[PDB]
Amino acid sequence: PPVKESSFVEKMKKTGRNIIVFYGSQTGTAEEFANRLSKDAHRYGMRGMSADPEEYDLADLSSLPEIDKSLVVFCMATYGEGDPTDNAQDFYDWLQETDVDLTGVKFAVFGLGNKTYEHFNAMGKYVDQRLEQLGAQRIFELGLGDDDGNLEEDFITWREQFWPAVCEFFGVEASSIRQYELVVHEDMDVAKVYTGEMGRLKSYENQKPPFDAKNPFLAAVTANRKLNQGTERHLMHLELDISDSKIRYESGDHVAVYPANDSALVNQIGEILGADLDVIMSLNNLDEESNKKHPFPCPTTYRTALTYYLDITNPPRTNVLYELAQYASEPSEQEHLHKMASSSGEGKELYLSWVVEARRHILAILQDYPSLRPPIDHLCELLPRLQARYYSIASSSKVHPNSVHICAVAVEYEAKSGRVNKGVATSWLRAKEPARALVPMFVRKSQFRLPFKSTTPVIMVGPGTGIAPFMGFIQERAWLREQGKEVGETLLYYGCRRSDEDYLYREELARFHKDGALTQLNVAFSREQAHKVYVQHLLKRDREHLWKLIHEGGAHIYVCGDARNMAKDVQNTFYDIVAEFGPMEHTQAVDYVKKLMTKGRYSLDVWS
Ligand SMILES: Cc1cc2nc3c(=O)[nH]c(=O)nc-3n(C[C@H](O)[C@H](O)[C@H](O)COP(=O)(O)OP(=O)(O)OC[C@H]3O[C@@H](n4cnc5c(N)ncnc54)[C@H](O)[C@@H]3O)c2cc1C
Ligand SMILES: NC(=O)c1ccc[n+]([C@@H]2O[C@H](COP(=O)([O-])OP(=O)(O)OC[C@H]3O[C@@H](n4cnc5c(N)ncnc54)[C@H](OP(=O)(O)O)[C@@H]3O)[C@@H](O)[C@H]2O)c1
Ligand SMILES: Cc1cc2nc3c(=O)[nH]c(=O)nc-3n(C[C@H](O)[C@H](O)[C@H](O)COP(=O)(O)O)c2cc1C
Repeated sequence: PPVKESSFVEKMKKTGRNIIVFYGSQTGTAEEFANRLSKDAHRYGMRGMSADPEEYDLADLSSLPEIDKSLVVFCMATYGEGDPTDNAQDFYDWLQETDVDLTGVKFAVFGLGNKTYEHFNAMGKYVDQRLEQLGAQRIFELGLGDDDGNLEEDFITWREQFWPAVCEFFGVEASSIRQYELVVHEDMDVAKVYTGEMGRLKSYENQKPPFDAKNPFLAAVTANRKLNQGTERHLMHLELDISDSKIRYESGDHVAVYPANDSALVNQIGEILGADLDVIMSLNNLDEESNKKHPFPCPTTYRTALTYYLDITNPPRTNVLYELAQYASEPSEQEHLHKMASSSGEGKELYLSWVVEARRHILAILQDYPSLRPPIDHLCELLPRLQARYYSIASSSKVHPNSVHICAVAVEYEAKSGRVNKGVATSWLRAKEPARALVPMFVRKSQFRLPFKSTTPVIMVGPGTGIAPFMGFIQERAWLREQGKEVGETLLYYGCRRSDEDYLYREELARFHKDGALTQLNVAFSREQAHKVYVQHLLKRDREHLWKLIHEGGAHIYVCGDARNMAKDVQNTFYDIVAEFGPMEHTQAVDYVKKLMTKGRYSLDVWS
């Protein structure tokens, strides 16, 4: 589909670069690591560039040996269920079918994954193994970053041993540099000043299909209601009008949205830095050759950049703090910031507890290290991009073809840093009033789907907000019964804390149950009694019937929600069911369930 760029090898020859770092990223982490590695090259006398594999034809890897002392690095994150990130899907398909000989190619791979997921770092492992099979030579061990511990630390550790290994192999030997230049614009046509749009200038005001990540559709918020009964937390239900957008979706899909940071937080960053956020400007790449002309849409004001384009709420990465150290006039403070990039020792410890664990955002660090007064433009060049957030569409297109429903809990907690942290997208979404309140969005097709046959039994497990996609599933299955179709059993295993505090969609669910769309509404109230009652407890309670639906009914199992503990607990209970009724040994029940996943009968929509 995408028109590829001309050979990245030729571009390297023209720009005197010998190292190219590709990033397979869904949410920007692999992208940032790749930019860092690429920039590191310069410190070791080499010259590098980072690149998006989706924009090039990786077959040109076979020409890479034409450049002396050349090397290619892949920072690859895994996504979905042991799948490539969207921007790496093309590269992935090529690796599987090509037969190209990579003799002479030198490579290294750093994988980004999460040990709590079924297939840990599947993509990274695949690319690393495949390049070798194709004939290339590994110049450094595969990196296995784990987002469940601390991914940043894994990268640091890996990066520390990578460069020395690269220098050693090519016999090469080992000062703050800016990637962009500030150009302040005096009196310009507002008609050419970005105000928050993501792609084509003025694309938010002048909407034109097709709509997607690059060209989001600004959907009107037709409804935004509180879902939970109690006041402990704030759970919400929003309905986005996608009429006339020509966007198509199915239950199980995700809808992404581009939020705006908290304006007040943006005002304080400017204030504490003594900068005018209303200045119109551009940050242009000092490398007039790169396709990346700006770190974000330019020209624009800092206010706009800090509001729609930059992430100012997550814990700054170590390289960011490292580059800011130069701006801290107080020695001890400059020392602390500088040591955040350590692979061990008290500097690493301080980074892990004072920045990560305490969840200190950029503003917090500015306040707690008062001698740190970085210029606003450099900071903007260092902050990562503000990512879209995904939400499991909570409606069926068979019933609501022109509306996309969202079920989310607002994020707001007391951090160890002493302040209250707000979730960017949920705080933004929560404040949208139906009145128009517009939400930039797009739909990403998923593989979470109802069975094709209406008669196939369905087993849905989704505690808390994990119920989201199932509301769509249920509406659709109820729709099929109404349409005169023959629908098999539909069981919902939901869980909340108290039926009078956070029982989401209580009225809607009662209805579906009553009318027969829901064969069974099994709800685990985790806090109404002294002991915990979870969804897996209900599954174990119904083990005999569930086995029957699975073994003889060809039922489809779906799990949605917390991927950290809930998914595994639920999965283990399924192991116990299969093990007991097969019967078989645990190890065989585990195989059994894993095959259900390959056969498309055990799907997951788990979050982290
Ligand atoms: C595929 C997919 C589907 C999803 N579906 C939904 C869904 O349907 N409904 C839903 O509600 N969510 C779902 N999400 C999560 C959603 O995408 C957002 O991550 C979530 O809404 C938070 O976004 P935010 O901008 O409000 O918070 P952010 O500003 O992005 O902050 C998120 C971070 O805050 C930190 N944090 C949260 N609570 C605490 C705490 N109490 N203590 C310390 N740190 C904490 C964590 O690091 C968390 O990653 C989904 C995520 C994925 C990936
Ligand atoms: N954006 C998100 O929605 C998002 C993102 C990432 C992770 N998560 C995680 O998903 C989980 C649920 O969050 P939520 O806000 O949707 O609702 P929640 O109220 O935090 O949890 C929903 C229900 O799940 C129960 N539960 C807790 N641990 C369980 C487990 N080990 N196995 C089965 N059930 C368990 C909870 O009981 P108790 O609370 O009484 O133990 C509660 O009854 C949390 O761990 C949350 O951090 C959510
Ligand atoms: C919906 C979703 C699915 C994921 N699936 C996997 C997976 O199968 N295996 C794995 O190792 N990590 C998985 N992860 C974790 C990511 O690989 C990890 O968080 C990575 O740092 C994200 O990088 P990015 O920001 O560069 O895309 C998943 C994360 C999300 C949000």
